Amino acid sequence: SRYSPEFKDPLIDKEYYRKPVEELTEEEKYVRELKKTQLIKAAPAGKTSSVFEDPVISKFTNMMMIGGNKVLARSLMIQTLEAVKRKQFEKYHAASAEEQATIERNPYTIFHQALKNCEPMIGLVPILKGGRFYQVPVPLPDRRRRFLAMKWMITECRDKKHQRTLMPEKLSHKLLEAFHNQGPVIKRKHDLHKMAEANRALAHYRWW
RNA sequence: AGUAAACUGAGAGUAGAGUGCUUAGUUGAACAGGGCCCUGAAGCGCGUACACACCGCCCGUCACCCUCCUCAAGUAUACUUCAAAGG
Ligand SMILES: [K+]
Ligand SMILES: [Mg+2]
Repeated sequence: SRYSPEFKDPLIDKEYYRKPVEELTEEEKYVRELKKTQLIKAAPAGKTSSVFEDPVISKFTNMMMIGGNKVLARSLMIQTLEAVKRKQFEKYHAASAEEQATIERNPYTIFHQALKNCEPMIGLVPILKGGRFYQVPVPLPDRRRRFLAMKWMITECRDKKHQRTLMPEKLSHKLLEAFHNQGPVIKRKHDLHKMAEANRALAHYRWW
């Protein structure tokens, strides 16, 4: 790293800095006075103070990026969000008043809940015992659960089954299925859970 | 981590010649959390028939061979004893 270890990570929250001083705890006050004496890294070119900034979508965009082409990756993301919004508006317009209440038209809400539905609660770790590898059910950390949901979604959309279907069309369709607890990505989560339940007796092989 | 990845120039050398080499720049990620289970390191121990130093050393049969010895049906040769006796 070109930054020395002293450099601290920039905090980019408008509301944090505007917080009234009176509400600050004694520890919080110390943290603020200390920061004034500390070197800070230049803010990266990705995250900003914009009210429209979504960290999860930014991470998903980077996972889609190929060869540093963030412009193309970002184009695919915004096309997907627009495609989802247009599909829900069509479904909303063709629905009855009672049905219209239950139709979600916010693409960010759909994107967040579709990925949450794909997150696996339990994982499998290969453990070598007596020269034989065993798939052992293990608890997954929160970061790994979220990462796996995104990787499965992107891997599914990149699968060759989809013939001459552009990514925004494929991704929007898959996100809407997962939002409704359907589709192959949800099936991949269920398979992992079923495999871990079958191997529940091997859980003792784990030593942590 | 301006790393990987992708993309774009230049240079060395030739008369000419590389999909090679050297080098400048552009866009620009993901994971970094657990573990000692597998490999390896350090500290402190233990063991050791190794010192060419475990790619070490080393045991037995089988095969092949030289010397010596033992057992052994017979057969052959030499050697010891008889009188230190009795009628
Ligand atoms: K031998
Ligand atoms: Mg050996």
